[PDB]
Amino acid sequence: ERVYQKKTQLEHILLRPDTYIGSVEPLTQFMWVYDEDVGMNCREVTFVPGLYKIFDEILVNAADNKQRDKNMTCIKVSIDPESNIISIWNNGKGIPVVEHKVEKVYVPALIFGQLLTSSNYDVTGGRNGYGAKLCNIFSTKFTVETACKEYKHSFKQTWMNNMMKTSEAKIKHFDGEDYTCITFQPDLSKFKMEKLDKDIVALMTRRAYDLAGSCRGVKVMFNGKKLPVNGFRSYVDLYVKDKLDETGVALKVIHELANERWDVCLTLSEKGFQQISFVNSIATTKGGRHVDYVVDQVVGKLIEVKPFQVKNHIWVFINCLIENPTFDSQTKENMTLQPKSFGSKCQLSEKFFKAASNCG
Amino acid sequence: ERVYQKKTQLEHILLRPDTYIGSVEPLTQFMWVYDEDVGMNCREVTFVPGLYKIFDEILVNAADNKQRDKNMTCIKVSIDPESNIISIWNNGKGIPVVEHKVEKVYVPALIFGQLLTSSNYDVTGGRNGYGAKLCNIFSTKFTVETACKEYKHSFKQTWMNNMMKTSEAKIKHFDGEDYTCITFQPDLSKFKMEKLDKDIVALMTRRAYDLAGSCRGVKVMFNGKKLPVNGFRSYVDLYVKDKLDETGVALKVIHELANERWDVCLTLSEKGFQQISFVNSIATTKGGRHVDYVVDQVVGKLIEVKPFQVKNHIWVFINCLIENPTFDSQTKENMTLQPKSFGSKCQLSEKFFKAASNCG
Ligand SMILES: Nc1ncnc2c1ncn2[C@@H]1O[C@H](COP(=O)(O)OP(=O)(O)O)[C@@H](O)[C@H]1O
Ligand SMILES: Nc1ncnc2c1ncn2[C@@H]1O[C@H](COP(=O)(O)OP(=O)(O)O)[C@@H](O)[C@H]1O
Ligand SMILES: [Mg+2]
Ligand SMILES: [Mg+2]
Repeated sequence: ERVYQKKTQLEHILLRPDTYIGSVEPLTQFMWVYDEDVGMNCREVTFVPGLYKIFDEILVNAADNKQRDKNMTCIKVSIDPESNIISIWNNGKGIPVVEHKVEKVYVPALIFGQLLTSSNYDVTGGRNGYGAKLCNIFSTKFTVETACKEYKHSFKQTWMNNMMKTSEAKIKHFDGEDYTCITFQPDLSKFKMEKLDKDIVALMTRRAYDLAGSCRGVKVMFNGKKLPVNGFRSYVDLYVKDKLDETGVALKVIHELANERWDVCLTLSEKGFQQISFVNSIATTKGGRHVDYVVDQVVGKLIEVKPFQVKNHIWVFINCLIENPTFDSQTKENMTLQPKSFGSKCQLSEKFFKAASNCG
Repeated sequence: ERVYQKKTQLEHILLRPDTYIGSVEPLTQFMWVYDEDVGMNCREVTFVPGLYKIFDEILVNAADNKQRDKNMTCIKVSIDPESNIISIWNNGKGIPVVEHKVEKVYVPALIFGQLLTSSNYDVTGGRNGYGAKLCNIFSTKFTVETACKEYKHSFKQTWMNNMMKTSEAKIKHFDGEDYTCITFQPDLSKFKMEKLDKDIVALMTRRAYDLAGSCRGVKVMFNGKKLPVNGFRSYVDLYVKDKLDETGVALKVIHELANERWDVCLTLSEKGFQQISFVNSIATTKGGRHVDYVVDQVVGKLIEVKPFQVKNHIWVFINCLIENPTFDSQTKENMTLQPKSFGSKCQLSEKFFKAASNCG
């Protein structure tokens, strides 16, 4: 009665945040971040993993639209801590503003407003069709505007109090250029925070750079300002800038775009195996089977001393594209799909291995 | 239309197994297992993490009933690979066989047959109210019998084809002793297996010992046979049996039951920091904040050489009880709750630290 209960999905996510967005409790560790005044750096940061995940969900959704429509050119990220607002703007193709014939609602409502809703069910980050709704549910306020020329209409609706309230949809006729814009005020009470502080903002800032880094052919703007990153190699520069090798010489980097789904720089490590890596624009900070795949080859080749001893002098950077990825966790820092399932190959030329001989 | 879709919860779990039970793909690593002929040993094992999780769900549910009713004395685990059947029997209090007034179904149906159903919503392993249903959904066949004297009835129902079919409930009047018995034939096609092989059976076998180890005041029988484990210390013996120290002498173990929720043995390690540990009878093989809590103290004390250097000569075994645990993953190998949230303290006497001086 009171003992034996059944929860709604909504009620349940609220009852079991952990289970959906990750820990809603503080976690302190060394992380790569973009601080305002220093830029890219590795330091002890303290933040709530579940806060990072509602943001990264929305930012990855923009990234995915580029794989959906390659005519997409730009993403604007804006973070206003004092007002507690975050907004993510992309162009290319919007979301059809049309009544969905089966579910009898406008498609943007359906996919931002109801659970288990995705265009990716039947090489995005998106797959499970929670994500947007999770952000919505962990926001005091959550606004969707989208406009799709092909369907001749623009859409705008606002949800409130963790997706429990909602304005009706504002629907107008539209012939402009497509955009989707997601604006949310996360619910800081659920993460036990006053404000978005230096630590979460520097992490969030790092994801916009990551996206410049990860997402081919898309300008990224942070707070109205273009990010000077064009190419994976220039993103990697952010990290290797004023790194020293053993002889007080700055690090050589080796680049090879192996094909459109594998993009790889390599260099020396002087504090053991490290890795920066992305699958479908998602920062796999713990790593994955995609990292293992690649490293294998390299260790494999280099040797021509056990493998593991060489892993300790490598710093690998991978931007890759994988069909239907899986992960250890809800914050996805490690990616668990098998190589025989990735849907593409990484084959690195001799040139790369030979260039690679010639740093430490 | 075809593009923008909404899945049922059922459809979705089937569509996204990974997301619920973990990888449904082979994973190979060194693991602790009970092989038939050697007993407890650490070796490269290959198995499907999602197979282990439907089993461990049911076996943990029995363990939890002991915290629900301490008059529970016994759990029978039976694994029949040739027939593809597994059955888990416990006594103590059954499940009320009564129509649930709100949901208008017998309670056992509701809690084994519908999702987001739990008696733990408002110090079990159970919390999220998926688990049983997940097992049901990854079984070609799944049978529940329960009997609760207080409600004057016994219950029996069978589900089939991943919880898509079901006999009506067999309901009879009952005045005997309470039992709950869960019998399932996992769906091997979803894990891409022919049979349950040596590797999954030795893992499953190890969990029954773990339960003898973890679960105070409950006999455990594997395949009709009592397990000679009474006490945490005797379980620990399984691992330290014919271990050597540095001078070819078998390992000393130090025991302290700090209180009813912390139970701790310690010894030497000669292949670096290791840990065997349980929260609410769940094998946290990766570890957790509960492991960190304890180790802290010990390192802390011992020193009276950096902390980390001592971690490399410890082998810690923890059986603990935690209020409302969280985990990195769906297979729960690491547990993520903060110490200030555990709901109890571990304070170890001087005797323990002083005894602990006197091995390596
Ligand atoms: N920025 C965006 N541009 C276009 N469509 C989007 C965008 N964000 C979300 N969507 C659509 O709404 C759906 C729901 O997003 P989400 O909840 O993340 O599901 P998924 O895990 O499939 O990404 C997506 O599958 C996608 O079709
Ligand atoms: N062996 C058992 N004995 C008694 N009740 C059980 C048993 N197994 C499951 N139940 C009940 O059915 C519910 C559903 O089990 P499960 O799906 O694991 O939910 P939970 O995560 O709460 O354990 C449990 O909350 C518990 O109340
Ligand atoms: Mg998404
Ligand atoms: Mg359970």
